[PDB]
Amino acid sequence: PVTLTLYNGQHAATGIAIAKAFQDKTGIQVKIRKGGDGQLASQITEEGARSPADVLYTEESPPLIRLASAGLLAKLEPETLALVEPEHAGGNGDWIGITARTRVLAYNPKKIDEKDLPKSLMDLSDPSWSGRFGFVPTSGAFLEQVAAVIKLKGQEEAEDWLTGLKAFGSIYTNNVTAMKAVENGEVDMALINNYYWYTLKKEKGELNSRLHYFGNQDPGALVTVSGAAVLKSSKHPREAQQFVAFMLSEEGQKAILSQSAEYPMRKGMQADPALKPFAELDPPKLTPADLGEASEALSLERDVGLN
Ligand SMILES: [Ga+3]
Repeated sequence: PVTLTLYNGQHAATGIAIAKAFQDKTGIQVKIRKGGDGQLASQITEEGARSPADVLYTEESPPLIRLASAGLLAKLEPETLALVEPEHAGGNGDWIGITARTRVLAYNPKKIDEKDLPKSLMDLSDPSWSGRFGFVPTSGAFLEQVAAVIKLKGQEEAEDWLTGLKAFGSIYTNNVTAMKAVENGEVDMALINNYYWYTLKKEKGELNSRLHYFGNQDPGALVTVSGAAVLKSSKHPREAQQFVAFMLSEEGQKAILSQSAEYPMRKGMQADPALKPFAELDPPKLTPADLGEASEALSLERDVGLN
């Protein structure tokens, strides 16, 4: 008669797949509340001591850093923490990375040749790209992207960059509609996460659009980490710890990968063969702890009037 409540900030099918796999292994039923990362973190905070959430699962790490800093997350069992590299878990061991995703530049080669793509994320503030690219200012990974630019280039250059994006980029409500606009030639390129293209490639088969990886430790080659945590207020602490530990088992990782083209955080495990290998992403040397709560980036987005 035990039901775990999962607050799922990850994409809906991914949360459903891991809940199904967990129930199959253990017989424990999982009830899912799906929302946005920050929305669920805010809801947990306001629900206080009587929150029903047992586990929180997010697409990005700033919400988990926020909640860990606020004192709401339970410490994870040391055997769970040993399943990932230390940079992929919270500094106090109260949240853990589950998969990693990466920033990409999706483009339509009928509208722009690969040879003519911007060399760097930083080039998109230049007037020559006016009208030619989309971005998603309300996206959690875009927040992290702004945080990365601040860390790598400084606040002054990051503000000049984001001003250029406001002047010259086209705003999309989410990564899915931005990807669709590229696929349909409504915009030449867009800044999104990598897994959206693989979802399209499965639904549709033969795509117009292609992915460009900035590589070269460019700010635009940022890798971000989707993570999980047990809530201190959980009435099922053993089962909640079992759930997070199961997410990082080979079976849980495969369950999550069956719905999202992301990189496993379980050490020693490879991704789907269709993915560009993690070793070749050449991402900037930024961890979740470096981006933190992304407070400077939210302050900048608010300053510029984008989110
Ligand atoms: Ga997403």
